[PDB]
Amino acid sequence: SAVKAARYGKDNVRVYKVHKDEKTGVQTVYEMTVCVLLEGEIETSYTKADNSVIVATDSIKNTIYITAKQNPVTPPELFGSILGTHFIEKYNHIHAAHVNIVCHRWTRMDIDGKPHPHSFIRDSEEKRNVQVDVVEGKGIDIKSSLSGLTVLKSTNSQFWGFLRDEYTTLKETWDRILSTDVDATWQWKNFSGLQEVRSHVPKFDATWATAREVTLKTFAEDNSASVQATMYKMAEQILARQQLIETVEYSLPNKHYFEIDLSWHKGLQNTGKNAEVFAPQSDPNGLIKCTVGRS
Amino acid sequence: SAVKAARYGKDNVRVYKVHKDEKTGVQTVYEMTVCVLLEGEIETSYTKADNSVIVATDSIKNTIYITAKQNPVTPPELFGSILGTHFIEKYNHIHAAHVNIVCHRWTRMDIDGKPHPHSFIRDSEEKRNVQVDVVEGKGIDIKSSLSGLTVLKSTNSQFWGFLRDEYTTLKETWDRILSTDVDATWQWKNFSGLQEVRSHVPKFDATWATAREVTLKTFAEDNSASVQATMYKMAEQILARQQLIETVEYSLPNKHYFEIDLSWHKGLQNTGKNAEVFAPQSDPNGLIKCTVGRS
Amino acid sequence: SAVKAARYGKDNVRVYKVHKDEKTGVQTVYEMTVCVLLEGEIETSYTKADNSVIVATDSIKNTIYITAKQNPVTPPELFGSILGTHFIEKYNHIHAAHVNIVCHRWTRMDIDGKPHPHSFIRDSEEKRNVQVDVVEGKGIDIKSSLSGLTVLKSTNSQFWGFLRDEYTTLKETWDRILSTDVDATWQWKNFSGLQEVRSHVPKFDATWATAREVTLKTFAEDNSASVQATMYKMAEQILARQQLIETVEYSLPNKHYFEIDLSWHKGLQNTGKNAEVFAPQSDPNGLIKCTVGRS
Amino acid sequence: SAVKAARYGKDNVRVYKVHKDEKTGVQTVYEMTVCVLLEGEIETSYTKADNSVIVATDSIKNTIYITAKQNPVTPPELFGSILGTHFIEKYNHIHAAHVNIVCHRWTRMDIDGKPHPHSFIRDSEEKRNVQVDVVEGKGIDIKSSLSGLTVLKSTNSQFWGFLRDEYTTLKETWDRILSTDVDATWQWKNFSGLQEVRSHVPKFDATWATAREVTLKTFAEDNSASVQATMYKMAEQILARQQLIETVEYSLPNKHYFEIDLSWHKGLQNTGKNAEVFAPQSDPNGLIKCTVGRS
Ligand SMILES: O=c1[nH]c(=O)c2nn[nH]c2[nH]1
Ligand SMILES: O=c1[nH]c(=O)c2nn[nH]c2[nH]1
Ligand SMILES: O=c1[nH]c(=O)c2nn[nH]c2[nH]1
Ligand SMILES: O=c1[nH]c(=O)c2nn[nH]c2[nH]1
Ligand code: NA
Ligand code: NA
Ligand code: NA
Ligand code: NA
Ligand SMILES: [Xe]
Ligand SMILES: [Xe]
Ligand SMILES: [Xe]
Ligand SMILES: [Xe]
Ligand SMILES: [Xe]
Ligand SMILES: [Xe]
Ligand SMILES: [Xe]
Ligand SMILES: [Xe]
Repeated sequence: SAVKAARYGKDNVRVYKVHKDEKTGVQTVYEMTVCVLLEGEIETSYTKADNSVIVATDSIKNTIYITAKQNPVTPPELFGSILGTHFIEKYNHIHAAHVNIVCHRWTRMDIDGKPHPHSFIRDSEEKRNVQVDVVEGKGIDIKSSLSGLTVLKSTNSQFWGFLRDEYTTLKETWDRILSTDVDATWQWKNFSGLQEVRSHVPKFDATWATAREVTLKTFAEDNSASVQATMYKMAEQILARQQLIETVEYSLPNKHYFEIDLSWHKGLQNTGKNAEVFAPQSDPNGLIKCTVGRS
Repeated sequence: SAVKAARYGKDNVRVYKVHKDEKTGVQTVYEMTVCVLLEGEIETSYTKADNSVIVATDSIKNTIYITAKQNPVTPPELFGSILGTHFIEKYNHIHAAHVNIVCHRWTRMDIDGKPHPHSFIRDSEEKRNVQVDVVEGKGIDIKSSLSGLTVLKSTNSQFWGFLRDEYTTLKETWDRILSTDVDATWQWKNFSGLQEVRSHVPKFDATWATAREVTLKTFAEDNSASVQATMYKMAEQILARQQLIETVEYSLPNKHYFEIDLSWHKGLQNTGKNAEVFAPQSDPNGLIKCTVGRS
Repeated sequence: SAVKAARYGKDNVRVYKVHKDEKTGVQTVYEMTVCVLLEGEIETSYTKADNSVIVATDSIKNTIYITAKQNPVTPPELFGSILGTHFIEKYNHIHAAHVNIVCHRWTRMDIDGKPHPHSFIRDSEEKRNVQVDVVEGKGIDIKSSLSGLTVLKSTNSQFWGFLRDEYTTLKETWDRILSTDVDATWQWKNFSGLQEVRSHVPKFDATWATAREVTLKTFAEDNSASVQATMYKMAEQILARQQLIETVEYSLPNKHYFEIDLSWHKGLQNTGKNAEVFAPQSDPNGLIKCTVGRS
Repeated sequence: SAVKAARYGKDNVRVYKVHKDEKTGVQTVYEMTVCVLLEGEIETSYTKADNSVIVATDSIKNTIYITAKQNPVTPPELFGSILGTHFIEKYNHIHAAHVNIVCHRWTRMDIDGKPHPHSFIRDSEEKRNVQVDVVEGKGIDIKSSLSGLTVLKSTNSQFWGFLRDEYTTLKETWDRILSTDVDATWQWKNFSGLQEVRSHVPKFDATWATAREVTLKTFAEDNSASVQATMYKMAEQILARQQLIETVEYSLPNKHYFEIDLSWHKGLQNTGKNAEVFAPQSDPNGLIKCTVGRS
């Protein structure tokens, strides 16, 4: 037998950082969960019980805190690239670092129509994520995403004209509820190293904001022919607005809300045009994915 | 042996309702999870296998949908009171209904600075809840709550002057992070029946909004001496603003963020005045409760 | 305004203890999650920012570890009683301690038909719990429970003869699936103090084992007329086998498995006597409770 | 823009099947959660709102139930292969099916030392899984796994001799607790089609049992030099016992249990040789992966 692939590291490292403006008194907080996995010339730890090649996962944890102390933690694309580069440069035998960051929302509170200097609210479990792969001699690959963005529209969604055969019971519809949890990932062109990532720093927050805005507007305004068709429109627009993105991937559940026929009870009308009360279905759910790239 | 207490019913009944304004085109959605448990002269179903006394839990489910079709579902205090009253009036042998409602957020989207007519976002997992106990001959008891409101302040929290003995290692502090998930419940004076609940309908949404506003403002502005002291201030203010409330209860975790001493690494300073990077602790957590009533 | 009730303490304190037999080499592990909440003359911490009355929750955490070091942690009824008594005796102004313990399963592994001396498996998320209320001058109240015991029977469950009215769609049945998650609590007679709890130590594990055995056997063997009827049989038997128990409470979800009519597809028969494939329902669920005491 | 990849289908489809032996009266239950995603000539549903190419996800759900009615559901490798083959054969324009199955435990109850004919218990949340990829013209690729197997050993684990630099605080140890949740996947050689999968049916359950037994025995008996070294031993043995497996992958968290220094309290000794009470850490955790193949 032989080791074909190996990676190891520390997962679920929770980190909080505060920035304090001494001039204005304003404080800004960041909170993340970080995972770092390393690869390189480490086979002997598996095959020969040779621990000399192991950077302890505990040390990886310490390194995350030290790096956060000495560097900006935002945008997360930059912090991830700094952290990954550290490992491949510091250790001769480590040749790849894989850094995953989940950013948690701490939104500044408005109290009496004024932004508060040091108080924050978690407005939704929506996350902003990065995956950064730093590979020695091959640069830095960054995938940025948003996830956990949960939306619903109560009309202006249709689904008709699908394949009908002996397995089909679904009725065609011209008016249904559409609800999903959005997972959207944009993959950046490969960067040569940290200097190049630094050169593009302003594009990271701007592209996240664009991806979010395009997703929300398209969902709200499209008279949707299917999840497939609406999601493609979203992806097309993001690619048009940021030339440094190579691909956009969406993964969308279709969270079903069923009509409830109440006609058995005193002829109560609650279907089609008369539908007011629906039963949200926890499971099963449709799952629709697509990756869109350039011609 | 004897049956000392019994209740039974249906839990986790998900309900969605849409309201459509034909004049303006504007749609408004409501989504809830409902639980209804009944009590009354039902001992024989347990002791003698006498099912004749059982209103099937499946029928309770049907009743929830029918009631939602024929009545407003907002404010939830009213809907809960309608639903509970139905069971005690319809069935001679049922003498109490216990209705729990969890309301999920569907907040209207703003697209280009304008409210969208039929598109919604789940902004946070904060819930608005009601517990309604309808007891034949004893009226209607309503507890209203908000839960899952997660906040953090990065300064203006202190904790010093506590008891120190041979079990104590905690250092006194004049500047710490304070973060909690707010669970706040206000208990209404007993109502004689549905007519009285209906007479107070406007107070329910207004009191929820007040409870939320008082909680956020007090948390943000108090130079907190402890969770105990800040929470009492919140409760006192709610009782002052709504005379129909008898008690206010808060249950608050203290979600700890620990300093990380980095001095072992090149004398890096990250404690006290120099603290920037902290480690959020998943567990354990402080838990602080209080119920405040009138003199 | 006035403080009507208050309690505070530490929740989610994870504890592991190992016992090592030097003679045999055999090791035994215990793992628990502990919550301790205190009450007493502490109103001034809320109303006057008087921290002098506060035993810090951090100190409560330390006390749990110290107590576990110096005392047996099994049975949990005993450990809980020791821990609660400590607080009311040590602090003059603390008059009640409320101790909740959840015990996690670590079952010794069998390797080649022999019990292994130091290796363990988590066989199910079933828990054994205690709630211990130690109140100065009023003794020790103990509720013991098992929870998270998930069972299913594929036949020998019936449900017919229930109330039928204009809200009823449920068909009577003489053969259905019955599945539940068992939550069963037995409440001990009040104990005068620690000496009395110690005198009954052997009864705690034996009564837990009896409660579990009675639950499983009755579920498996009863040709069930309803959840109500089967659960009563369980409770009656536990009360008969342990005279020091005052009441037994069961709380049981009815986790529904629905028939799937496939007759629309080539006349495939999958209902009634021909039912083979079913759809487990995540929600809603029946919820049936009962508390059984002595005549 | 262009569609680079697309797949869509139904997730979270819960299925239960019962088998009834008329001769012996014995019943056996199976419960699974199934996901099926399809690929093929479906780009136009995304780009042109052409639904004619869409097999509705609702129809995919129906197909899962029908297939379960007409075929054995065990071993899951076979059921998955049947289900995936159905889609690629039935629909000319569908060229790949991806089937994920999670099997839930329903273990027959022993009542008074005898196996019960129709009563079952969920003994642990350990799962047996399959991933089956059926690709037109390229055969059937099957990955089988077990997950959620949670174990702990209280001694006979060591970790010393790792890299020490200015980022390292971890002390070397010759005696520690080792606890993990096992995720182990074995990848079968490619099968040419359903006939070949059928020819190997007995190997699927036997290889699952072997993988489980090897994992448990190796964990219990190895005087572990690291997670890396012990996991490699497991993988090597599985590959030796089943020639039709090409690779074995393990993914293992290192769930840390920390010593608690109690010496500040009356010189209480609870570290090193004297350690009895430990603090389980919820996060962070080590994460160690390896894929082992043949020379
Ligand atoms: O078994 C271990 N492997 C590792 O890589 C490691 N790093 N810290 N502790 C560890 N334990
Ligand atoms: O056992 C049952 N008890 C009930 O009260 C009930 N209601 N519907 N189905 C039921 N099954
Ligand atoms: O606000 C606090 N209240 C308390 O009771 C406490 N105990 N430790 N830290 C604390 N912080
Ligand atoms: O938008 C949809 N896309 C689909 O593929 C589908 N299948 N059923 N309902 C559906 N809705
Ligand atoms: Na390197
Ligand atoms: Na009545
Ligand atoms: Na006392
Ligand atoms: Na095909
Ligand atoms: Xe951070
Ligand atoms: Xe969508
Ligand atoms: Xe609703
Ligand atoms: Xe607070
Ligand atoms: Xe313990
Ligand atoms: Xe039951
Ligand atoms: Xe199944
Ligand atoms: Xe391991």
